[PDB]
Amino acid sequence: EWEALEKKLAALESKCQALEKKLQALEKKHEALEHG
Amino acid sequence: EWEALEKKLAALESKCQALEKKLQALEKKHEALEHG
Amino acid sequence: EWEALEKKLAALESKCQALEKKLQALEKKHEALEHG
Ligand SMILES: [Cl-]
Ligand SMILES: [Pb+2]
Ligand SMILES: [Zn+2]
Ligand SMILES: [Zn+2]
Ligand SMILES: [Zn+2]
Ligand SMILES: [Zn+2]
Repeated sequence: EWEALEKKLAALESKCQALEKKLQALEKKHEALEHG
Repeated sequence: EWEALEKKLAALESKCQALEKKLQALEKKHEALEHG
Repeated sequence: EWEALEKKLAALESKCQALEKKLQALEKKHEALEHG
């Protein structure tokens, strides 16, 4: 019920955090390509 | 109410899944550039 | 309670929107590299 949504929401935040890290690593690759 | 959050949460998961796929395709492009 | 999840969900959507924009800018960089 109320905690089932809490569990789903915590899981989604965790997945979004992991995607953000992968996106930051891609941004860093372009910075390395642009300054070298 | 309770199902309105359920609907919002299902929509967000669907959008995050679609972003993940686009991020995987970008990662694959860098792998292809790095090994060719 | 009910509005605490609403607040968390609105915050997450806002973070996902900002990641989507950064992902679109990365896609645009590859398009510029592929046609120039
Ligand atoms: Cl990229
Ligand atoms: Pb996301
Ligand atoms: Zn890239
Ligand atoms: Zn730079
Ligand atoms: Zn490799
Ligand atoms: Zn193109």
